[PDB]
Amino acid sequence: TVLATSRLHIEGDFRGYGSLDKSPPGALETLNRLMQNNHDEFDMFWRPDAGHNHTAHSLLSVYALGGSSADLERAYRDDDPHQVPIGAVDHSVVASLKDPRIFIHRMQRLDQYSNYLRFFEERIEARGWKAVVVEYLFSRSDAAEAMLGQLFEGAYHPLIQLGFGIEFELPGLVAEGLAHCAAHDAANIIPFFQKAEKLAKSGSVAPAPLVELYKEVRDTEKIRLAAKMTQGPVRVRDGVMGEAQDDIAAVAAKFQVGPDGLKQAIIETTSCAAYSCGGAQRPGKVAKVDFFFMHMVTSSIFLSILARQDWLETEDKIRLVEWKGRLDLVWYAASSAPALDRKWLEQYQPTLSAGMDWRALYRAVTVEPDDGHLAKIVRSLKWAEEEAKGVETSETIPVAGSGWFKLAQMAYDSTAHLPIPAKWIMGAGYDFLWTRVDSL
Amino acid sequence: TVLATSRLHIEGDFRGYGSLDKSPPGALETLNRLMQNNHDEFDMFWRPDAGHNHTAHSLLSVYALGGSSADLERAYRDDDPHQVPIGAVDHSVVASLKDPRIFIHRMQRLDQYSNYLRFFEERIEARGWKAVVVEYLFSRSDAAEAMLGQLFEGAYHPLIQLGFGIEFELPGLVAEGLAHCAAHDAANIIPFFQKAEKLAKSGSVAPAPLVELYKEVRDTEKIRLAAKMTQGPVRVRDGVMGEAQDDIAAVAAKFQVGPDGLKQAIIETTSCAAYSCGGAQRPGKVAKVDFFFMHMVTSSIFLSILARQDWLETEDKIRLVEWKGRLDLVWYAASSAPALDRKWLEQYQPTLSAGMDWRALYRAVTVEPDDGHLAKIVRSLKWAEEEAKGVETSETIPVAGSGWFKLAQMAYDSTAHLPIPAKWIMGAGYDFLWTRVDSL
Ligand SMILES: [Fe+3]
Ligand SMILES: [Fe+3]
Repeated sequence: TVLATSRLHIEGDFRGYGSLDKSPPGALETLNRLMQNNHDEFDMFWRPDAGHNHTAHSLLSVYALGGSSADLERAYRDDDPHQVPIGAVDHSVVASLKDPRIFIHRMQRLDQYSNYLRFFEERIEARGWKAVVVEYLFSRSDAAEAMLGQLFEGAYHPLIQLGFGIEFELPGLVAEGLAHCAAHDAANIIPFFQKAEKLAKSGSVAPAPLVELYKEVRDTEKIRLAAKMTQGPVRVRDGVMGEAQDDIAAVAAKFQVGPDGLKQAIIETTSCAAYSCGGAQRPGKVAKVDFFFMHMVTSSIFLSILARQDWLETEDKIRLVEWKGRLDLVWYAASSAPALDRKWLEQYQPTLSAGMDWRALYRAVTVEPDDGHLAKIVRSLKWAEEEAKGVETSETIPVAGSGWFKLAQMAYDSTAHLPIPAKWIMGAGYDFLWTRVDSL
Repeated sequence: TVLATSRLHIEGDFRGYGSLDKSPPGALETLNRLMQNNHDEFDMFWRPDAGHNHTAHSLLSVYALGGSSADLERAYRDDDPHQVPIGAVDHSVVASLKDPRIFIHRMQRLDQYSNYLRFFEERIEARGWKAVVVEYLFSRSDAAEAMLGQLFEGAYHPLIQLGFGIEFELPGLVAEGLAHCAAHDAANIIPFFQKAEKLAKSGSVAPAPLVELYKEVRDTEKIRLAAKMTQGPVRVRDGVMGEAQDDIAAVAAKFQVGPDGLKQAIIETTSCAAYSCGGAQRPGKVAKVDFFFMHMVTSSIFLSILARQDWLETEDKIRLVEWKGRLDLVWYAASSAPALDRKWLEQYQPTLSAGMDWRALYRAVTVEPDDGHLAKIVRSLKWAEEEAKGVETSETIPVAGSGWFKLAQMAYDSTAHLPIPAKWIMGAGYDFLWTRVDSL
């Protein structure tokens, strides 16, 4: 049967966190048609590693930046490579997924995306999307505890997918997010999360500022050297988790958020992510932003949005932010824990984006051929400026004030007018990748 | 200890199977400098899947086709993406590999390439390359039986690497091929080879022509549908082998070469591979050659070269051709066992290569931006024409005579002037991939 949940219809004036100009007339009709087409026709995964379908991210991010119909059609066409036929649904499997032991058994298999999508659309039709998200992520059932680790997989793509669904209150996009979460292949991060949380809750680990834990990752050779450059998309599974899981779990346990610390922890994790992006530069080289660090920033807006949900308990919001900052240490390790310095972003002189304000940068981004990452990082940074309003740089907050926009300018300047493979550096700590980057 | 084996130096006038025009003066000096740089500086593997370094293949194929110094420099620059720093050697690991248990225990790990390379350069320094190849591939030890399955891994890359070292009698390149063979990640093909051979030698399985075995693979839904499109580089491991290993082993067991049948089996396996490339076209679509089928043809020249080695028993040459023809069914299944028809190559009208002969096509290939696959497929097809001279098309030989050059023209026409990702179709049996191909 046709589910009401399957129809993705955005209506009303809500146009995204970090929005400035409203999209001109016609854009919402185009967004609705393309979002529905993508929902119905395309899989979540188009290849076995780094294969996340970004179509919904690119569309909603371009809409939030005030893009027109033509800018949404551009976003959609730029992500043609991400768009492959959705897998056939087995309705027998969908019925069996209501059994939580079968639900757990079938997780972490990419080919199950469409089965979990039909399952979550059916559950959301019956119970409403808020009730289903609480049940399957926050209820502390065996299934929800697995799902919560899965939510951070693949450099935060399930958190992003679910985040957009929550942000726009789109029940069928919430279903995509939960199905993405269930089906994502495992990087062996669940035991890292369990180990670090068990140490953090023991009473025996003193909390430390996140910026000091990045330094501990770089300064601990066994963690720093765990990932290998040519492990590429499996640096986390085969390197950081395979060689140094216990070691990095002991570092991550020191990131602890007190019951009044939610807003400050979102600012701290977002600031340290931005610091990684801006600060991992090399003398004599043009500015480049690390692909993985960019994901630490693009995902950060969804922590701010989750933090504002009235159907979610403060203790769950705090747990999300703790796990996110802990996994940011893992992605930092996976880029070979590059030296960070605040001077790079402080001293950066914008090129293509010089003299622009946010409105002008937003408009430049809406037309730039891209898979959605430029629109996502620029929006997360505009939003970070709002979240962190009145917070200045300090020993624990490495980026703030003018730094949020300066990083958005750097991201634009270092990616615009390049083919997608030249845009982002695929691990800033690996000396060899800088031999392929332009000298000043 | 500097080894004599680590020096790669081609001298004399041997310029490769299928060679026509001699390279002009300066080419040999350029080849020797680039071959040595690649041998010394670069790993065999630049990413975890489909990450084979083709530099040696591209240089030696362009040289065989009569390329100039500038054609060799282009081939080398075009394979810059394949060229990443060689892994550090652990000399204590190299000493331990003398123990057959430790040798076997460390196999199938990409990161051990440089450790196996040093090991094989040391063994070849002591015993000569022929004795080391017999010991580690053909001696029937536990290690050699494992190595022999590994030789066909990753669509025949270890076989190609070793084949060029044997072809040019380059001890250091033979070392490259054995080390590639040892280190290559496993696709669970070793048990396929074991199950198919056991059935073939049981006396319970009547032999059948290879063309009927391609047909049986397509006509058996369990085998044809085992691989999924979005499994990409792991279709064999996670699809054909994961779902249908026993089923396809039973089909492959029917390919059986009699004691005088070596030359006919090389022609039959090469003709069926060429038929896959030429024959898997679609109505209303421009011609495109399947990437994996192309490997089934590029590797074929090395079966012919191995067949002419006086140090290798006839039984071992026959065993190579049986295993290769059997794994060709697995690669056909991995591309979703497309319908083949002899009309496409018979009716094909050359476009860019219209009116060229072999010498003009060779010259056109030497200058074409490419990673080495075009040079390799055109050389294999010129050689196939010599191997199969006087053999006409039949019920069991689907491609012959003018078909070899016609397919070479099709490969040039369908790849020239395109960026690398657009050159070859990544699984001709998947209908969806043809929606991205140009209409006639
Ligand atoms: Fe992404
Ligand atoms: Fe290849």
